Amino acid sequence: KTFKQRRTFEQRVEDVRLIREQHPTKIPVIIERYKGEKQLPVLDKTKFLVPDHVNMSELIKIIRRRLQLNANQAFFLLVNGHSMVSVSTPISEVYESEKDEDGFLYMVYASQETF
Ligand SMILES: COc1ccccc1-c1nnco1
Ligand SMILES: [Cl-]
Repeated sequence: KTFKQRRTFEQRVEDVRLIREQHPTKIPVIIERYKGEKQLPVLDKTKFLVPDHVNMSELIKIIRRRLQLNANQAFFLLVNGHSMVSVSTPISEVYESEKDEDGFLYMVYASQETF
């Protein structure tokens, strides 16, 4: 079902190196619904190219716009398995510290703060 399940470590590594070559200013982001989630819909896609200058605050707004949420629907975004320490961090900085060994930045969303 999940991205790591669908693609070999070889295939994920090679995709990230191609994005470097073809989208050199973009951060390669996997965004997945929490396997538990009941309230929020699933995204139309899995793999996002995020401009490397937006901070996490702007990425949360983007994703809430992609899910077409409304103001008082709750939405929580884990990065590399854990809560975000701060939303003001530029995604270029977040990438360099939170990226997986395959080169993707992994994110999971829920309506619950308890995942
Ligand atoms: C195979 O090399 C690449 C081609 C494209 C982008 C990155 C790399 C790379 N970086 N570290 C190892 O490979
Ligand atoms: Cl680019």
